[PDB]
Amino acid sequence: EVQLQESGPSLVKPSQTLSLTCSVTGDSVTSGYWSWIRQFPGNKLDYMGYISYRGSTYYNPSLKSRISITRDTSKNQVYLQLKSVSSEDTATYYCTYFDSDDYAMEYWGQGTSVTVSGGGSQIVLTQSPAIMSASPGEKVTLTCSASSSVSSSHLYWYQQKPGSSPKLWIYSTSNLASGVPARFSGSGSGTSYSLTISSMEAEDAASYFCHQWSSFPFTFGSGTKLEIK
Ligand SMILES: CN[C@@H](C)Cc1ccccc1
Repeated sequence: EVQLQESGPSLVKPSQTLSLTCSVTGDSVTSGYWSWIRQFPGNKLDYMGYISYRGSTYYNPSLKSRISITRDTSKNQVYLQLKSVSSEDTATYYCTYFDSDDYAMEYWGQGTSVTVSGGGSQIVLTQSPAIMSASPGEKVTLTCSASSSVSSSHLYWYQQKPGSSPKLWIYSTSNLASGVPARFSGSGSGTSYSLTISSMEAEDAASYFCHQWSSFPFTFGSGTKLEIK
């Protein structure tokens, strides 16, 4: 019901400015946040910042002073500007929409790839093993250990398959999002969380990322790639 689409140059020279546009289409909204999230090669996700429905912004401390997120509401667009890029800014950039009156839904654009030729603190989310293979029919358990405590309402899981964006999979530790087979489950508390498939199917092979938005900047685990034997 909200579609999102990112565009801008696929290549940028060091020290230049990167400018992307997120085109919002679909139903009108009365609240929420448009966030820019990027994914590095090797798949680490990085929360950049948001602009709210009231035009309030939050920027990852790591980017502050380089980043700005703006809106052209007449054009239903949201913009990202990041100045003084380096090869460290090479990634696929996604814009996303979320409304905290509803924890169960989050919308992601298709994502656009960009290649380049503060002071703060963050919760680190650890997912081990990085890669795992299971046979069809096995009960599978993936874990997420947070370096500091996280509210269980704000611990979330995402599935992603090659060539496509992360999809909201579990929200608030244990609730399956729309689209998710009920063979999935999640539990945990404090700094220790797990996702479970009662019975592994071929379609479950994918990367899974955990995510907390209990503390600012929100962070993602580096994922477990789940393969089929
Ligand atoms: C659950 N994923 C979070 C990034 C959604 C979000 C965005 C902005 C503000 C609050 C919450």
